[PDB]
Amino acid sequence: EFLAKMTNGFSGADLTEICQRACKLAIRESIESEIRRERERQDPVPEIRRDHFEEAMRFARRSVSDNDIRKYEMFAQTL
Amino acid sequence: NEVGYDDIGGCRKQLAQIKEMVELPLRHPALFKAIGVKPPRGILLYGPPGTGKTLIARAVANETGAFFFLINGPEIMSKLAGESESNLRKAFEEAEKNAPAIIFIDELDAIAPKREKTHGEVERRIVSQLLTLMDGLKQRAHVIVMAATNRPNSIDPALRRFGRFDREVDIGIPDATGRLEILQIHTKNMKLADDVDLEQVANETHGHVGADLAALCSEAALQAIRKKMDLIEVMNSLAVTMDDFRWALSQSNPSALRETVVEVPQVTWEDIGGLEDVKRELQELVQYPVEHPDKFLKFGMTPSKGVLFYGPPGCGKTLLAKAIANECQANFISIKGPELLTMWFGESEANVREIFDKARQAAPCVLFFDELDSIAKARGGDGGGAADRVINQILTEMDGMSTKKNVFIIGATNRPDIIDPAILRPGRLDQLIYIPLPDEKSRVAILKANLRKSPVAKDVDLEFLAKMTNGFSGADLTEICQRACKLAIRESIESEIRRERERQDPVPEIRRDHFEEAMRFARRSVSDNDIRKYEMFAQTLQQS
Amino acid sequence: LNEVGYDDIGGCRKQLAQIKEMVELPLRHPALFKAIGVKPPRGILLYGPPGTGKTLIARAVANETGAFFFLINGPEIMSKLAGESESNLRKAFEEAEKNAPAIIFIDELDAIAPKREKTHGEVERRIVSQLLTLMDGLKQRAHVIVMAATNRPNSIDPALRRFGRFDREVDIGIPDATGRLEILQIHTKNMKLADDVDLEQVANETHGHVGADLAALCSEAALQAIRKKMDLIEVMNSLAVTMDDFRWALSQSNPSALRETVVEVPQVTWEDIGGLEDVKRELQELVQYPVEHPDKFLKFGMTPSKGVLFYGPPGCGKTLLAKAIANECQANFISIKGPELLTMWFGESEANVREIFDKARQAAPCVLFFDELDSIAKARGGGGAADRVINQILTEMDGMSTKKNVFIIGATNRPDIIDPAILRPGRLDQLIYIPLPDEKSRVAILKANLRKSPVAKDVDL
Ligand SMILES: Nc1ncnc2c1ncn2[C@@H]1O[C@H](COP(=O)(O)OP(=O)(O)O)[C@@H](O)[C@H]1O
Ligand SMILES: Nc1ncnc2c1ncn2[C@@H]1O[C@H](COP(=O)(O)OP(=O)(O)O)[C@@H](O)[C@H]1O
Ligand SMILES: Nc1ncnc2c1ncn2[C@@H]1O[C@H](COP(=O)(O)OP(=O)(O)O)[C@@H](O)[C@H]1O
Ligand SMILES: Nc1ncnc2c1ncn2[C@@H]1O[C@H](COP(=O)(O)OP(=O)(O)O)[C@@H](O)[C@H]1O
Ligand code: BEF
Ligand code: BEF
Ligand code: BEF
Ligand code: BEF
Ligand SMILES: [Mg+2]
Ligand SMILES: [Mg+2]
Ligand SMILES: [Mg+2]
Repeated sequence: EFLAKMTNGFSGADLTEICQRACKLAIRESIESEIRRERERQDPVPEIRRDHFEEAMRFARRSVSDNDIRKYEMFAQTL
Repeated sequence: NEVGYDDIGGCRKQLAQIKEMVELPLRHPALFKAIGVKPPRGILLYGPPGTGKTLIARAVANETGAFFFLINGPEIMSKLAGESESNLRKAFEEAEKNAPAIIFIDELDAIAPKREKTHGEVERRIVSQLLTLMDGLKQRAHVIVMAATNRPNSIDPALRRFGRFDREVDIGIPDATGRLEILQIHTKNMKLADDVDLEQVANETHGHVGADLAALCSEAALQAIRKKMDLIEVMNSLAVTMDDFRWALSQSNPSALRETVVEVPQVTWEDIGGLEDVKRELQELVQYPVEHPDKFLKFGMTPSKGVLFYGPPGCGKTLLAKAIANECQANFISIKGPELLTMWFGESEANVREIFDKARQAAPCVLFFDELDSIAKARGGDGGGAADRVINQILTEMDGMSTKKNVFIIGATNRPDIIDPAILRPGRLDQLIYIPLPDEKSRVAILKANLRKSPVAKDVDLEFLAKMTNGFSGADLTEICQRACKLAIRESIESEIRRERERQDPVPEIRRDHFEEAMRFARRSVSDNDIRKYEMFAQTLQQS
Repeated sequence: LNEVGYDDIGGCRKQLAQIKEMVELPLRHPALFKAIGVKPPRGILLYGPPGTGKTLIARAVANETGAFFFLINGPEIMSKLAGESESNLRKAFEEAEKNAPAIIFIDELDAIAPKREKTHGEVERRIVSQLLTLMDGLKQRAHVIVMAATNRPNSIDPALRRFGRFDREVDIGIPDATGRLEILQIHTKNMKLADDVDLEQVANETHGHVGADLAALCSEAALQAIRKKMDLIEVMNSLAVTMDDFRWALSQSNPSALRETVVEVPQVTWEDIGGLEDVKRELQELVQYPVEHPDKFLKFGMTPSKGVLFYGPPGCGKTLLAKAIANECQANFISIKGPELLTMWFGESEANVREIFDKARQAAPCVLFFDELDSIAKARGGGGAADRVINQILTEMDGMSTKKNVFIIGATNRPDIIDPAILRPGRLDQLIYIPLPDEKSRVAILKANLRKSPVAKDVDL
């Protein structure tokens, strides 16, 4: 709910991209932990984390701009 | 050298289907008689070229106890009028009379051109005769007809409907396990070595189709033989090792991509200075999807696939592309901007379709759509009304009614503002990577990498050069180094010619005077206004 | 005595070794292959630019290999009757396999294998399907090797190009200096030429030739030598081709590839240009060092620069320098005016640009001269044909290519219009400025322009 409230101009594609980026960050952390564990030898992160979501929010972006979306409103107004 | 079901691998479901179909009715029709419904009596094998269709056909023919009849597609018709139909009738009647036999037609797309586009009356008559013979009155009893074709689309729907060719077994490309099994099958008959990693070879091999695995094995054997060229007690010790396996693997490319293979210069990640973030992101993006699919499946969402590079000209977009091509574990396809456009109507869309189909077939592949500016304008006095159609084709192919197994799209451009907003939408080109002009550390690294293999005197001050040059770019630094090298070579040539003339290694390393002279007239490549435009475009998106 | 042999092939060692390793060993002694276990390749395809020697290699292999040989001209299997082409092809293959472990050679198979998909007819489709099924299928091969030869292999079916039918596609590329020297030595084995000729030098000057043009040069030199004795035409035993004859033949001859782009050029030497000594020297170094001393560049481990741009007020010596280079430069020259490569058809302009650049790099080392660069490469901002062509030029000039050697010389007098992308270092790095003459430059140009003319001594320059 907080993420949705903060994001205003985003769209479903942007939200899906944020989720995918969070997943990629989680996988990167997991694989780094596993490789370090193996190296020291010779599921640390079972769930996506608030820090991962924070990074995704940090470097997410908006798909379309208000100036661009105005065109659809104008077309609807025309009819 | 008999070939049987033990000589085929990488196709379990399809092989099981064909096996049960060809055995159950033959081994005992009592069960099917008790059930009441007769089993199917027709199958069509379709797939990309060189997947194993003919191998399956010949294995079934040589292993089944029932009589087998073979009919090459372009073999029935003869000079005499009304002879192809007679030949077909004679073949079918002889086969059915002989025994509960099996008919195999190879490349029937040459004899069934859809019955609509064909012009010659012979083709229409033969296809109609085949249809009538397959489906008529009291036609067949205890006979199964096979098929094998590369283009199932160009077949008659009347022939493809149930009762003539009802089931279409898909013999597709294998996976890692399939490639491992195929390699085991091919290498079993030969004494390879005491130290081989077939699992590693299968992992490395990505877009091959079994026939290419056989080609790789043959190339490895040839390299092993040539390793004894000087020697040629040898045949006994002949073997193939990891060395020639790796050599053949490096030289091997999938048969599908033989059409669009172009040599590219060799470059390695150490050749690029700075851009640590971009390098790490590209490496992770191209590695994780094809390295740890289990984690992606467990988390439950497919990862990003597209990436776009936008920045001032002379930052290293093409250099990163070359590095990816040289040091990627996935097949690389290079396509220029307007290479897919032709004057004919719709042939540009046909080329786009076939290139994306090739990429999907050879997946995992990385597509480098260089000059997206040229490829796709924003939208639309149209110039032939084809740019819009091509752009729509690209959009729908990239994100439409498809699974999108594994195909990464990379775009390099320097005018992002003339790109259609749809392309930038997440899910197509979600990753917008910005490559700024190098800073002090980046310039130092770029110069050091550029001068990696060259005789350079110690008096040089790379830090001093980096501090002196502020707005320069990688291209500018490369040009400065090239100027220095040319001045050194000119000095060497003049000294050598003077010394030879006087008679009838003066300079072993480029020197500080050479660098000073070269830098005397260095010029910037990208203007303040252009860099400001790029930064503004970056800001309008970051602020979003 | 005139039969071509393996020694008759020159300028191709790696390709010849690749051909032999799979043509001779299986027929020489297959014991090693049997011991290894895996069968060797049984199909090869020769592809390269026209007139490289692929047909000569095929002829030598046919005339040297002991095993039975069979040949099939491509556009010759077809017959007027219906289905007769497949009958002929099947009979040829059957008799070839029955006779012995023979060799089948198909010449220009691209005329009988039209990709099976883009073709709209039916006879060609049936023929290609027959060929596919005949080479690959049940009862595949009785130890029979197939060969092919096409100048352009792209227009061939991918199924044909797949392993098992045509697996090894040896590329017979353009020769080098040593290859040209070997070709000249091979061709000049039946001439009482002289005791003073140095074929190495002639090979050095000969740059873009592809062997067939070397043969043409030798024939032209022989014709010149025989014509030189027209007055006397004791003569039969005195015939001989001299270094002067070779010089004349070399001066007259031009590479076959650049034949389509041959244009007359006025003869102007360096002395005809007044002043601009620094520009002349810099350009000479730029165009000479990469081709003259590549060893030093390799030692220094850096590729040389390949771009220069001429910009200045009209009437200063830009096109004059271009003419001087086209006349007195060792490398091949290609002159293209600005809008020559533009056509109304959709994409044909890009096709023309790609064709020209491919031809230039293929015939390298050559210097490509662009005139009205501001006209060809407009800034960025009728269907965007200008944008598409500029993008094509940029990408094919600095894309995923080896960029062997093509020097681009730019001439224009409106530099501001040209977009910054072209002027980036690495494409047209050198920005040479040609200003209006000073007093000394004016005196020098006057002297050069009055070099050959009757002028009274009273004239003061
Ligand atoms: N599943 C497989 N297992 C083992 N070898 C295979 C397999 N698929 C293909 N091959 C090898 O590659 C070749 C390609 O299959 P092939 O029967 O020629 O198919 P096609 O009829 O499409 O040309 C086979 O002849 C065989 O040598
Ligand atoms: N980071 C870098 N490190 C080393 N050389 C670089 C770097 N960036 C650019 N260069 C040099 O500048 C050239 C131009 O960069 P490139 O990737 O070709 O960009 P573009 O495709 O926009 O022309 C490169 O080919 C390379 O020679
Ligand atoms: N590598 C070569 N060595 C010697 N002579 C050559 C070579 N390449 C070409 N030639 C000469 O030039 C001719 C043209 O080459 P050729 O084999 O006919 O090629 P193509 O059939 O593609 O035109 C040859 O017949 C031969 O006389
Ligand atoms: N420095 C010069 N030396 C000799 N002739 C010159 C010189 N500058 C100009 N000319 C003469 O004037 C003409 C115009 O110069 P040119 O290089 O052709 O410029 P442009 O191509 O812009 O018209 C030359 O073709 C030549 O006839
Ligand atoms: F290449 Be096969 F005939 F599918
Ligand atoms: F010069 Be690059 F292609 F931006
Ligand atoms: F001109 Be050749 F036949 F390649
Ligand atoms: F007058 Be020139 F062609 F600049
Ligand atoms: Mg087949
Ligand atoms: Mg580029
Ligand atoms: Mg020929």
